[PDB]
Amino acid sequence: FRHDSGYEVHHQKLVFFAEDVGSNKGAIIGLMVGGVV
Amino acid sequence: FRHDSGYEVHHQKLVFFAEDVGSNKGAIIGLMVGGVV
Amino acid sequence: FRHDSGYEVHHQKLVFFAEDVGSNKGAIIGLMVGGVV
Amino acid sequence: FRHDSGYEVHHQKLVFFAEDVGSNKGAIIGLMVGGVV
Amino acid sequence: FRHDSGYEVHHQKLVFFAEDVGSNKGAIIGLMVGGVV
Amino acid sequence: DAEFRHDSGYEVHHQKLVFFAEDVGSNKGAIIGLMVGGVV
Amino acid sequence: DAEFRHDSGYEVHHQKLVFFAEDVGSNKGAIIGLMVGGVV
Amino acid sequence: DAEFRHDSGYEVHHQKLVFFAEDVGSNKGAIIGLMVGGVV
Amino acid sequence: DAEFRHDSGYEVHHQKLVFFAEDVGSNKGAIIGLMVGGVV
Amino acid sequence: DAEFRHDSGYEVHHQKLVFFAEDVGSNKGAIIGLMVGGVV
Repeated sequence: FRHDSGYEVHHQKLVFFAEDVGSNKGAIIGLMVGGVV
Repeated sequence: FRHDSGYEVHHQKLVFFAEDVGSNKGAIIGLMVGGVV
Repeated sequence: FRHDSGYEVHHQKLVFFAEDVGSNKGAIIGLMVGGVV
Repeated sequence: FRHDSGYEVHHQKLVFFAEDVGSNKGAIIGLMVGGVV
Repeated sequence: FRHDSGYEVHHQKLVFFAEDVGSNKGAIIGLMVGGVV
Repeated sequence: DAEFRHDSGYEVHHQKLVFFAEDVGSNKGAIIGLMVGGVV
Repeated sequence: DAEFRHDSGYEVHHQKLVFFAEDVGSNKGAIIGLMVGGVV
Repeated sequence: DAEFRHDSGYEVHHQKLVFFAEDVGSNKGAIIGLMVGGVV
Repeated sequence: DAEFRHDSGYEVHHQKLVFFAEDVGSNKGAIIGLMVGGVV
Repeated sequence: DAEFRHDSGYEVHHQKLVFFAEDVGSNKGAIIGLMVGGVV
């Protein structure tokens, strides 16, 4: 009985919370997985 | 009985909290996974 | 019975909290995983 | 019974708290995992 | 029964707290894991 | 790792409550929104 | 690692409560929003 | 590592409460928002 | 390492409370927001 | 290392409270926001 697995990445938990009450703000990003702008 | 796994990264917990009451702010990022701008 | 795993990184807990009441601030970042700007 | 693991990094706990009431501040960073700017 | 692990870094606890009431401050960093600027 | 959390607003491992109410008296008048184990 | 947290607003390992109420008296009048184990 | 935290607003390992209330008297009048184990 | 923290606002390993209330008297009048183990 | 912290606002290893209240007297009038083990 061998698992025999060269790379294991069992879990990850990522929580992003962004809140903006912001006004009159302009910004170019190319990519935002989670962005508030 | 052998697990036999060359790389193991069992867990990670990442929590990002961003709050902005900010106004009149402009900024270019190329990438923000979690950004408030 | 052998686990036999060359690299082990069992856990990590990262908590980032950013709050900005800030106004009239402009800044270029290329990447912010968690940013408030 | 042998664990047999060449590198072990069992845990880490990182907590970053940034609060800014700051205004009229502009700064270029290239990367901020946790930044307030 | 042998653990047999060449490098062990069992734990670390890092807490960073940054608060800025600061205004009219501009600064370039390239990287801030935790920065307030 | 194993993390066990128990939250109880109120927990009792063991409890005994005894309430005894005797009324010997005619003509009491009362208004009660909620009476538990209550004698007028 | 194993982390155990118990939170209880109120915990009792063991409790005994005894309430005895005797009324010997005619003509009392009362208004009670909530009466538990209560004698008028 | 193993971390154990117990938080209890109120904890009792053991408690005994005895409340005895006797009324010998006619014509008392009362208003009580909450009466527990209470005799008018 | 093992870290044990107990926080209790109020802890009692053992407690005995005895409250005795006797009223011998007609015509008392009272307003009580909360009466526990209370005799008018 | 092992670190043990107990915090209790109030701790009692053992306590006995006895309250005795006798009223022999007609016509007392009172207003009490909270009466515990109290005789009017």
